[PDB]
Amino acid sequence: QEDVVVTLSHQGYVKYQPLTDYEAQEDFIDRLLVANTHDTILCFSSRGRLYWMKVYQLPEASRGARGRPIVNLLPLEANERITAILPVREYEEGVNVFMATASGTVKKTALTEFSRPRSAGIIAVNLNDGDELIGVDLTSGSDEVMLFSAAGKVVRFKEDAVRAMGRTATGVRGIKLAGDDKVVSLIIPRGEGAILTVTQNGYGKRTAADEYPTKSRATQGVISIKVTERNGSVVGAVQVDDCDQIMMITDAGTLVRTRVSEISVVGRNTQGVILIRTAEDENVVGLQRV
Repeated sequence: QEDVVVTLSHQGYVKYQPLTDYEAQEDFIDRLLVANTHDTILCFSSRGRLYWMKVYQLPEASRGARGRPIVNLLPLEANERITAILPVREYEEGVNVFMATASGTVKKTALTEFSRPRSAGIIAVNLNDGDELIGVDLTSGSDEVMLFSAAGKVVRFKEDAVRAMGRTATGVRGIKLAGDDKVVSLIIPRGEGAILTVTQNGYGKRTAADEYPTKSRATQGVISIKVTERNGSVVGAVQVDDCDQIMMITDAGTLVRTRVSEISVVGRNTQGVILIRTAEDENVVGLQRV
């Protein structure tokens, strides 16, 4: 079973809705989740903290309705955004939480290490100044990990390469980042869906997942897309199936939805095609799979 849909918007309004009613009848859905009313959600923030919430503590609101600001439900600091929401019925055994920071560190902790909530939240990974927790997902012990950087680099390695650490551990380096570069996306590749990447000035592309070679961790990585001044930096990458849609938002509030099947499937050593035509000082700031 899975009863309701949890949504967290780009502006930080959170709500839930029974999914039957969610199926029937600016701001975009930044995280979507499916769970029971009495499931727990682990809310991981950009500051590297973790909060526990019962789904029923969220507002039940219709799909037109706005929801409640999550800053009013969690003890969030200034500019502390929710970067992951993970649903847990039972802290399933043999399942890992994998985390990735902008500075290229990664961390793997068993799900069960989070079975004891603290209402003030905990530190899920200690961060330095300016470093951010940019990705969290669940792995099974036998998954691969892909880290995507702003400069068009990607590293792909088996999750075995990261020793399962304790809840307090500081984490190891997942990718070697040159100079200004930062990790922007984490992907646990599953299935045959292609990798879609988009840049700041609206270029992007699909590349078959099997064309991303499995390297070792803590290397410099290979190229995922050629980043130029025309291109702009990589904003994000997601795995999509051919019937999926993506949504992109610029810092000018322009929202574009696009069916993935219309985006060309090319190699890693390209600049991409235009997915959204940005103005001169407009930059893509958000990518999300629908």
